[PDB]
Amino acid sequence: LNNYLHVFYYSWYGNPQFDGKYIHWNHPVLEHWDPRIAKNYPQGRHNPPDDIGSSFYPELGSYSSRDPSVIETHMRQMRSASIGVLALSWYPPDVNDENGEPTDNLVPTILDKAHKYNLKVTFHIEPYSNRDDQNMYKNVKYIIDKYGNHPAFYRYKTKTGNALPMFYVYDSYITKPEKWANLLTTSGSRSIRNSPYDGLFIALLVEEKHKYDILQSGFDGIYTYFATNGFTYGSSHQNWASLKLFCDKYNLIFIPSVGPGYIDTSIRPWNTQNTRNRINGKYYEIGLSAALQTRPSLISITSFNEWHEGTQIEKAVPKRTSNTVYLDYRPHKPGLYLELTRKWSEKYSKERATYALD
Ligand SMILES: OC[C@H]1O[C@H](O[C@H]2[C@@H](O)[C@H](O)[C@@H](CO)O[C@@H]2O)[C@@H](O)[C@@H](O)[C@@H]1O
Ligand SMILES: OC[C@H]1CNC[C@@H](O[C@H]2O[C@H](CO)[C@@H](O)[C@H](O)[C@H]2O)[C@@H]1O
Ligand SMILES: [Mg+2]
Repeated sequence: LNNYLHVFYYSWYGNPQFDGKYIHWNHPVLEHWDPRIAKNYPQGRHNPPDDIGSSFYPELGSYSSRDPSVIETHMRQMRSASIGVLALSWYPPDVNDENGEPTDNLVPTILDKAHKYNLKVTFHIEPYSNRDDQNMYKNVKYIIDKYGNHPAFYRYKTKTGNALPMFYVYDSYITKPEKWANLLTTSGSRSIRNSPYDGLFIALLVEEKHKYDILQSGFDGIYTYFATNGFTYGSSHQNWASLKLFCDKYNLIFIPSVGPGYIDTSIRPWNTQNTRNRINGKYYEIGLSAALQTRPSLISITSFNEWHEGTQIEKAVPKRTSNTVYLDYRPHKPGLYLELTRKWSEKYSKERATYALD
């Protein structure tokens, strides 16, 4: 199991049988900012189970994230891909993404199932409204006190035997560096540095200029998230050598994010510019290769199951309805991306063993 390979995981899917209604599968079409443009595209919520807010269709159907057999299947798949860690999309208790319901209540269950498969769970902190240094302090504390003693709680284990929580902070650039510095610098007014609540905070780099903001904020690392090559400076793998060099100079953990493709046009029909064909696994393999070449301390995978954005490596199956032919992994099997991950994970694991100065 490769503990240096992290995958972005989403627990926001629901169905009537487990949640009392569809959640996320019935995603609305997101309106373009200009309503003159939006009026020429589809509108309203998708209608599961045959019409979902994805360009692909899961082997598990319009599943519930809260179904314990679904969680087990997911853990099996990640273990068989040789992924050691899932980075769980997270909102604070009683808060949720704008298209979903609260998910913090499910964390204990996900931890238990992860433990069953020797997997670890870290946290991908989403941009909840009014997220700032004050409430991030409280949420970090909350996460560590509540889940920190679970044996599947992820900690980056240094060779020195220190073991630090990790937090990926999505769209961290929304909060000013002077606010972050309150939490993340040694002498910030509400610093968690050197407290029992210390950890490795990874910032999302979008634009090149964010490099500098990230230094000023006191983050420990950078990640790039987006699966589309060319969408941002960070998501373009031509720039990963430079980011790696920068991170090395400044003692930051570089975590490039690699994806198998992208397509979100079931929910963002205006966003065809960022669509990337999977090329029967070759897009993913080019990403994985480009990441391995930078000799990174960790690699992240976008994603296990962001089905709206078509970046999932979770098992997908052919499906045709009266008006839709879903995308799929034909001519390969539903486990294609799991197999390709296992291959590159073992390369990365063997190569990463020879990075060390000792
Ligand atoms: O606009 C489409 C775009 O939206 C989402 O990402 C948003 C935000 O979270 C990102 O930080 C910035 C990066 O420039 O872009 C958007 O504002 C994603 O769903 C993305 O894949 C999509 O293309
Ligand atoms: O986890 C980081 C990031 C990944 N992409 C989706 C982002 O959420 C946003 O878009 C989805 C649809 O793709 C919506 O369902 C969410 O409400 C919205 O916040 C997510 O933050
Ligand atoms: Mg060091």
